[PDB]
Amino acid sequence: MRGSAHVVILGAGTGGMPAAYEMKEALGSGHEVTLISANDYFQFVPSNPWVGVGWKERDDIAFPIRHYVERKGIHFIAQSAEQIDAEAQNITLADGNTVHYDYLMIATGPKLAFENVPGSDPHEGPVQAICTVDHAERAFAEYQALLREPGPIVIGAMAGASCFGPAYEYAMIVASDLKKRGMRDKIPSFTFITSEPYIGHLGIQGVGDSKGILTKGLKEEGIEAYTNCKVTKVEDNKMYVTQVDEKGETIKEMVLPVKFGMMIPAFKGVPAVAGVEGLCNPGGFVLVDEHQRSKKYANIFAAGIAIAIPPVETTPVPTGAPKTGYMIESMVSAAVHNIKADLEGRKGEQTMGTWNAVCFADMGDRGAAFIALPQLKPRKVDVFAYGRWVHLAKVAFEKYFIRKMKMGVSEPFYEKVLFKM
Amino acid sequence: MRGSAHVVILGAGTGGMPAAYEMKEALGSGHEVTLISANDYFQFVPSNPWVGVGWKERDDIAFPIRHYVERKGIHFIAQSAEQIDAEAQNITLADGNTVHYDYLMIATGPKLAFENVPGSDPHEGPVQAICTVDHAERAFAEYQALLREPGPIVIGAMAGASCFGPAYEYAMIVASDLKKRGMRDKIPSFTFITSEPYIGHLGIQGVGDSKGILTKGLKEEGIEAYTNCKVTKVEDNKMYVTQVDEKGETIKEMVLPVKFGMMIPAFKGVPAVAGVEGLCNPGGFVLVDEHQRSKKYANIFAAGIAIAIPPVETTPVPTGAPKTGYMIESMVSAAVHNIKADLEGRKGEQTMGTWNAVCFADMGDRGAAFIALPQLKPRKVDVFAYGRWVHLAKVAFEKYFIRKMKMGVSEPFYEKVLFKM
Ligand SMILES: Cc1cc2nc3c(=O)[nH]c(=O)nc-3n(C[C@H](O)[C@H](O)[C@H](O)COP(=O)(O)OP(=O)(O)OC[C@H]3O[C@@H](n4cnc5c(N)ncnc54)[C@H](O)[C@@H]3O)c2cc1C
Ligand SMILES: Cc1cc2nc3c(=O)[nH]c(=O)nc-3n(C[C@H](O)[C@H](O)[C@H](O)COP(=O)(O)OP(=O)(O)OC[C@H]3O[C@@H](n4cnc5c(N)ncnc54)[C@H](O)[C@@H]3O)c2cc1C
Ligand SMILES: CCCCCCCCCCCCO[C@@H]1O[C@H](CO)[C@@H](O[C@H]2O[C@H](CO)[C@@H](O)[C@H](O)[C@H]2O)[C@H](O)[C@H]1O
Ligand SMILES: CCCCCCCCCCCCO[C@@H]1O[C@H](CO)[C@@H](O[C@H]2O[C@H](CO)[C@@H](O)[C@H](O)[C@H]2O)[C@H](O)[C@H]1O
Ligand SMILES: [S]
Ligand SMILES: [S]
Ligand SMILES: [S]
Ligand SMILES: [S]
Ligand SMILES: [S]
Ligand SMILES: [S]
Ligand SMILES: [S]
Ligand SMILES: [S]
Ligand SMILES: [S]
Ligand SMILES: [S]
Repeated sequence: MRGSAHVVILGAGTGGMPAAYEMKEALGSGHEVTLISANDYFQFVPSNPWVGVGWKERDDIAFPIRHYVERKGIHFIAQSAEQIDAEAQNITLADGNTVHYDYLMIATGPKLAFENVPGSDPHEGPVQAICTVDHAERAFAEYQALLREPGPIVIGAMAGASCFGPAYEYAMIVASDLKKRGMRDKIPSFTFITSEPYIGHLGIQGVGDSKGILTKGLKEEGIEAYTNCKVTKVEDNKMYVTQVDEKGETIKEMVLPVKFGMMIPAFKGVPAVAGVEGLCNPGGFVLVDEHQRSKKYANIFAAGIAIAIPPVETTPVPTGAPKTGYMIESMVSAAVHNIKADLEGRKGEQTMGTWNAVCFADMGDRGAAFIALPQLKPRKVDVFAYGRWVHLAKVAFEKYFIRKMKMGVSEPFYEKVLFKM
Repeated sequence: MRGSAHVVILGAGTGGMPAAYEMKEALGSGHEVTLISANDYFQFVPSNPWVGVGWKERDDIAFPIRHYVERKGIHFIAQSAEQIDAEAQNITLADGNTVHYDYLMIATGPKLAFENVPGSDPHEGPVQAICTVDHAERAFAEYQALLREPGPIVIGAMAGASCFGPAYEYAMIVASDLKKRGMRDKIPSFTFITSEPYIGHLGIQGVGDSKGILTKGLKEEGIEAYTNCKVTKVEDNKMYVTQVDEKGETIKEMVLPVKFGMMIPAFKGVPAVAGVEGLCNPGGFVLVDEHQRSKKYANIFAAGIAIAIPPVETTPVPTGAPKTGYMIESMVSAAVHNIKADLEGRKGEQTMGTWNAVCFADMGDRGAAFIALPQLKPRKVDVFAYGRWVHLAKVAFEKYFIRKMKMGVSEPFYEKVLFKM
């Protein structure tokens, strides 16, 4: 209000949850912090591929938000925003209620654009998805139906996708789970389809020897792999794939039967955010400046997958670069600090810093991880690692992050890196 | 050098010339400022369409650089950079000589991408260009050859172009010049082809009533107009045009004979800059941050058409947004201030400010001008004006800008706006 600003945070995910705590901590008792989110529970997204092969249960990676944020003085509304009026600064919720804000922080993550590919929606076909825990449980269910009645497998990533790690990870743990059940030899074919220009491109033009190691890993497991692919439609339990060459010209078309399938979809901005005029690029991602502030509305900030990051490369089949957890945190921190300063007559000069991608994938007893920065080669850090220690690190970090979402966050969030001192 | 940094400015155009003066002024006698440019003369680019119909002479809009910058202590090298080594911080010139720098400011403007359209190069066909004074003189020459032997005219802008004003302006003054010579009725057809989704889109989704007024202006002059066009090739004195619809689907193909033609080309980054690894987007435009600093090299800055600005809209046929003079100046000012601060232990926090487009077109006794900001609608200023006063303003500003390039620049460059006090 007129002297004690009301700060609304939209989306209680990887960026939104900590943003609510950090926001509340920074603003203190004199300001209202409201967290709005479509679900009443928080999920740890990087654990979803394991849920999708049944190595993890929902109960292990998700929990109810309300008590933990409210014990902190944050108001929680478990409702989806349907409309945003930036002029009037009102948010219309699904139930019709409206919420007013003085500052909006948008952390709504991705809309899964199943509509780019007719038939590709998990509910209308064999092609599943593992990005949300609801979808991963459903993926597991179809996985069990493959066990009872074996048929061809197709795993991969769609045109326009930006999140390739999980596709490779899921392909590997499925192959692995098939072996551990002695069922692997029952599979007619096992294909990996990706829009990447080559295996291990990962949306980032490769990191370390990702090409060689992912290539060998796929061959090792008897998975046939195709790149520069776009799926045009899913129909009659068949995936229609077009493969192009360096200059976008078609070099073949394939029709693949699928009994069990998982393709990572392209991400768009959610409709409520994409619907705000002049706020977003054509993909529905919020245009912001270095400080996380909307270019159009000075009291709207944004962070996480929700924001637009300009492409630095152009591939035969459209692909995007990933937005990963450490960079999301830096964006969150910057947005909070800069809002706090708006409330105190300063201009917040904090930025998210250097673009970077960090990803960790657990395969069982060991994992793979990479770090790349900045976005364009030649990089200052370009490492791809595999080992048992990646597994331990993933396990520890999940445990840590979830504990922090329950206990609360101050916080220069990543001093997990005090394992030096 | 080790304590008195050497600042090189690449490109002596609308942004580069003032950047050299402002740089020298800000750094004083203790630092070396070198200006490198492919031509030994400065040209006033906005005057080129008039040169292309013969209303202006080269001698009126261009002048030799050397004396004016050297009398200011700036070193001038009238040589084109062929290669840039960002690691070693050396620039290789056309003649083989190399120049070392501690800070590089890149202001090289556009490469005219005639190669996007086979046959479209001015030297290999009837399709001319008016972006450089050399090309506009050549355009005028072909214009006189049309006078002696009348045939079809085709004026417009290519796919990927970002500079539409001048196409409309040139079409109008040609029509006008035809009338004043009583030759207008000798023309079989007069076609206007543009990649814009509609007339008066101007790369900026329209400004004021540009649609209605440009539409009417073209009809008024008997010019037939097509939008959503891309020229695929120029061959045998014929332009091959494909017109698409809202979803990129072809709704017709045309083969147009041309006796006289002028299409604005798509712009790319020049090869020396585009060739620096990791410096540029796929178009060869320098990736910079709000402060004009290269994202990859902390001692490389950039300004003007040379820098990359992310798209905010997506059209059926690829088009770009314009980079116009006031915004270029703001970029220049920011880059200079921020370099000066790098030389003094500070961090320069200056930015170019709000995106904006300002364009003035003289038609003879009157002109048209527009101002739009910021880039995305709804805007804070969205005006399209026509009148005799636009003409006077254009004339005055040309006179002013050229005088300033000769006398020198301090300078919060635009206080021409003191016509209020
Ligand atoms: C399968 C998978 C694996 C990943 N693995 C890694 C990894 O290993 N390491 C890493 O660093 N990152 C990884 N990522 C990438 C990234 O870190 C995650 O996607 C992360 O969850 C993104 O955080 P976010 O806050 O932007 O979006 P999210 O975590 O998706 O949060 C968005 C929230 O907004 C809510 N929401 C959506 N629409 C509305 C609405 N209209 N109104 C109200 N609320 C709404 C959603 O319910 C959700 O809670 C992974 C991504 C996925 C999909
Ligand atoms: C026809 C036309 C009309 C325009 N009308 C308007 C208008 O009315 N108002 C407005 O505000 N703007 C207008 N513009 C847009 C814009 O202001 C101009 O294009 C402006 O000149 C851009 O300035 P710049 O410094 O980035 O590039 P330029 O002015 O093109 O300068 C680039 C310089 O770099 C040099 N160079 C190129 N390569 C090398 C190399 N390898 N080594 C060394 N030097 C090199 C070139 O010789 C040139 O001198 C117009 C543009 C054009 C083409
Ligand atoms: C995190 C995002 C990346 C994508 C997600 C995960 C993709 C799946 C990875 C599959 C890799 C499988 O292939 C595996 O690779 C490494 C080679 O580097 C081999 O391992 C080799 O290097 C490792 C160390 O890095 C040594 O400990 C080992 O002694 C050596 O054999 C394994 O013997 C091989 O089995
Ligand atoms: C600067 C970038 C924009 C593109 C470059 C230039 C494009 C060419 C412009 C062609 C316009 C010709 O059409 C011209 O438009 C205006 C209408 O607004 C009319 O003019 C009308 O409005 C003006 C004021 O704005 C009045 O002074 C006038 O009394 C009235 O008739 C002219 O009678 C008409 O002849
Ligand atoms: S999903
Ligand atoms: S990802
Ligand atoms: S990833
Ligand atoms: S973007
Ligand atoms: S690299
Ligand atoms: S040109
Ligand atoms: S332009
Ligand atoms: S323009
Ligand atoms: S860009
Ligand atoms: S607007």
